[PDB]
Amino acid sequence: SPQSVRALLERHGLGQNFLVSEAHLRRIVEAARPFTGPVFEVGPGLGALTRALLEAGAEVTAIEKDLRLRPVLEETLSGLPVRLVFQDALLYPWEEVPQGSLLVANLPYHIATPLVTRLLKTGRFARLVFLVQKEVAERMTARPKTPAYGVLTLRVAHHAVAERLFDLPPGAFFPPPKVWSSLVRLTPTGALDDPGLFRLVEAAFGKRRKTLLNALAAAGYPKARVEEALRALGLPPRVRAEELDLEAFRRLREGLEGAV
Repeated sequence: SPQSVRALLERHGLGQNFLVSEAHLRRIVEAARPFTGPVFEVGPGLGALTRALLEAGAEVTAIEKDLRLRPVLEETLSGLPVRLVFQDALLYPWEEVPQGSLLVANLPYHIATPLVTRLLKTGRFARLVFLVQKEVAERMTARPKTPAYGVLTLRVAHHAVAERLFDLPPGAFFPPPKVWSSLVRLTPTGALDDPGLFRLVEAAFGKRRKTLLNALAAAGYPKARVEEALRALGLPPRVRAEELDLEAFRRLREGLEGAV
């Protein structure tokens, strides 16, 4: 099986960490069920997760930037009808997928946050299940008042219910990577962007060493108006941004309406 991987590669001529362990595949696919809409996978690689998905009866469009893997993917998915697209993941037209679609994917570190933020803002998906480097998972699912908490945690919570389901070790892949990976499931609520809310949240976390009062003041918020907003909401004068959950940021936004 690691030899089978190596032979496959050598057969076709061939830089990445391919997700390969059949046992871990079960759980990702299970995590994605039910398949109530079509499924989009980024980075099929050798096609191992694509295979498990197709055999589970998902209808899969797999989007692969490396055309050199087309023969590989053809060989590995034979018997299974799939749509293969060769395109950069962030340039694929995500705003055009069927409403109700799912993402199920092993995501490269560099693409994961931009791609998930983009998909959440479309408001178009039923469910996003993906593997990501653990530290990216912790931000997406962080608790207030921990170092992984920040804008990204609040972006995800605004759009979706977020779960970190389990970690996967390097032996899940070949070659094995030098990081822990995590399987995240996000379940969109149907909430779309709130650009005004996210201007406030970005400013709040802008000056990470200050009270929220003084970080907002440094972003241009009129200072006495912020002291008033915080005290009417019953917050400590010296409260920090990482202490506010999404509800508190909403209530703060309403109290600062027009500030601007």
